[PDB]
Amino acid sequence: PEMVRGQVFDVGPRYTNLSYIGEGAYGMVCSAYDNLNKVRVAIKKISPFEHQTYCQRTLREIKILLRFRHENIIGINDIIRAPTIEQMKDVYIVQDLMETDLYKLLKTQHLSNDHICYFLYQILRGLKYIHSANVLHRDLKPSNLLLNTTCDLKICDFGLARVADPDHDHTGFLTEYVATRWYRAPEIMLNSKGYTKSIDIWSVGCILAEMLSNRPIFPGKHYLDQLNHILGILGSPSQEDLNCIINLKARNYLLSLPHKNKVPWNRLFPNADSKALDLLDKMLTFNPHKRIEVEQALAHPYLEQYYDPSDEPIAEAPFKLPKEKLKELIFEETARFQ
Ligand SMILES: NOC[C@H]1O[C@@H](n2cnc3c(N)ncnc32)[C@H](O)[C@@H]1O
Repeated sequence: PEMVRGQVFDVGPRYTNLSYIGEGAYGMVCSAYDNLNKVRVAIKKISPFEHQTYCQRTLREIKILLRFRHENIIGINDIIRAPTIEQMKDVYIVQDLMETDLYKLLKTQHLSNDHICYFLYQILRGLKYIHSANVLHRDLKPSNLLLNTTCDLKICDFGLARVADPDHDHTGFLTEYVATRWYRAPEIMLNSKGYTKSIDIWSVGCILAEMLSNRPIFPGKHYLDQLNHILGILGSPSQEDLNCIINLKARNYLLSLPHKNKVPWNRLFPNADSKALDLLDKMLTFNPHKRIEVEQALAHPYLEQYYDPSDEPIAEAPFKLPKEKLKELIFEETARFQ
């Protein structure tokens, strides 16, 4: 087998001329020439079989991406693995080669307002389809938004995704660990398991703010710091919004804080389009029940140059174990590519 940066990368002979792109916790990413389609592709090596959590996330990613078909969601073109479960140690996911991701782009590039608008449109168009499938992405952030050289945007990494379950969303204070810290909605720390679609809208609002300034809006230094940053900008929640939190530990924590004033969005983002800031405010609303939903966000005036509900498709078929069963499930889910 071919080897890249000291790693077995067993993809031949369809895929040749490999180039290292980036790493993961149990996964290297390379580009490769697809000798059948005569184009360069991205290939992700995944080695999850030693750990049941890894197998969980791998199965979620594969199952969701194989069922979704949308212009703003990365597709799986091919899956490479050994012909038998016994010989299967790694799985390789082949995808369209994307030039960059929004994380890397924001490190060095200022976005025009036209780019911000277009990127946001595409994020929300993809999210409309995800949510229409009753799925929550649950880890939206700039590094999970891939971009090609013409700025087509595709959402990736569904390894943390779940089927929405709003009836079983409530939990206690300071227990929950959903999404990546900077993109985590305030209720995750207060009373929510992150099983409602509003969790993803919050993340999108954080991404929009980061597109406006190239810095994360709520850069909590650790898990407990995150709510400090959110409330330092949004200000103290209203009585009505506190009354919506029945859990006493969560409500009394908020009541224990000194009063904080809202920081106006236009003071934080003095160069931003006022329509963008109006939409930002609606996505970064403290109360998740008052928070804008994805179809309302698409219809917001900021996006009027792009909005077209007939061209914002929804999913046809919404979604309604020891590592050994999970390996067998991954083997079965990848069979169609043999
Ligand atoms: N993904 O995490 C490790 C590295 O792989 C990159 N990547 C993941 N999928 C990719 C894809 N389809 N096309 C191009 N690059 C990709 C990601 O941008 C990061 O730099």
